[PDB]
Amino acid sequence: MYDWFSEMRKKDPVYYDGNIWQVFSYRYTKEVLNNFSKFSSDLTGYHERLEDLRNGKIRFDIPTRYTMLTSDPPLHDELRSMSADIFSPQKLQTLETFIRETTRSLLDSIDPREDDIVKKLAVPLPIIVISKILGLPIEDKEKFKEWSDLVAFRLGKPGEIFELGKKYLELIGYVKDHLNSGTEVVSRVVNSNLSDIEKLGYIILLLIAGNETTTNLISNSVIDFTRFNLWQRIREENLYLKAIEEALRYSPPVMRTVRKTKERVKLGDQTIEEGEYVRVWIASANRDEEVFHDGEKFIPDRNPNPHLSFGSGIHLCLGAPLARLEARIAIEEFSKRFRHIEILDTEKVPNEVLNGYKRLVVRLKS
Ligand code: HEM
Repeated sequence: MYDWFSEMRKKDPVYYDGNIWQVFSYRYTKEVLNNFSKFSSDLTGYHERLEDLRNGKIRFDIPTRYTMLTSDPPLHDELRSMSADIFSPQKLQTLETFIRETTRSLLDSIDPREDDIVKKLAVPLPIIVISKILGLPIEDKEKFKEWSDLVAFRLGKPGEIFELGKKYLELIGYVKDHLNSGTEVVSRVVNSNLSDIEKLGYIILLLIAGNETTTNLISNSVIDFTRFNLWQRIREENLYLKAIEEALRYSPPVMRTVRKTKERVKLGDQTIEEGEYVRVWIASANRDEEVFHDGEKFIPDRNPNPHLSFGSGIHLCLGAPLARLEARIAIEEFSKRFRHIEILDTEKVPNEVLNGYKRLVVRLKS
């Protein structure tokens, strides 16, 4: 739908279609994403229940409604600072050796004759790495796989309530059982003024926030380098870092994100009222020609590359450096093992927000 995007960016960068507002240009989406005083992330009524939550008035509730993701400062900033260092420079750099062997190990499990990279590499890598970060038994890998579907970017769909209940029951249970059998991060959360529901939420967020998204990054990366025949150039010129940033821009794992108007506001020429939902098209902004020259083309050594795939502002993705660090090592290690890659079959994930693949069958030449 990138062609429509380009038409909207030129005619109605800030457009209203009846029920919701939609922003298509880099300029305005960055604005919406950065300006929290006017465009809020309090979509689950977290701020309205913070007292009854920290007072005990509220006993049970879906924990995912109360995380740094659905909050505005100061609350947002209080929550984020508890773990804002676990995904740091020196910090993650120490997970490097672990990430390499892990992918190296996963690579060993592939059958070049024919195989699915999504299932054998793209799916497991992030899960195994986050389990290690959180201190959870890598043996419950499969469980984490199914709960990953609960990620916040995914909207509803008919007759799915029973399955979700089953997932939530087990998810919440699993997390309760391991609250004191965790790392420094979980410890910090467990020993905060936060409520029980909030602590559960926190852990679940850190747990499933980057599984499906990072998996999509790796898959999209393989598809793009392959279809544009960039593998040799990338190994030869060593463009992994930049090439991954271009993949993030061209094939964004999260196509859009939402905000709610905290009050009346004027975005560009439009005056969005108070309480209206504003859809921010990340995929569109990323092809903005004013900002990105030759944006429709995949330029592997683009630089700089100020894309908005990890968002912008105070909510800029907490695990971005991890995500980057993970994709880069997988791609490096992948490009070293197989000599040529043949794309045999593909099944795209059927979601409007999450952009990625369900299956990716390839024949590799060692
Ligand atoms: C390529 C992979 C990923 C992409 C494209 C992605 C994208 C995003 C985007 C678009 C946001 C901003 C949401 C908004 O502003 O409304 C976000 C938030 C967040 N992401 Fe990621 N993400 C990825 C991987 C990860 C990883 C590996 C983790 C690690 C646990 C993670 C943890 C989070 C958290 C905790 C937030 C909330 C930050 C806050 O509200 O302060 N993400 N992500």
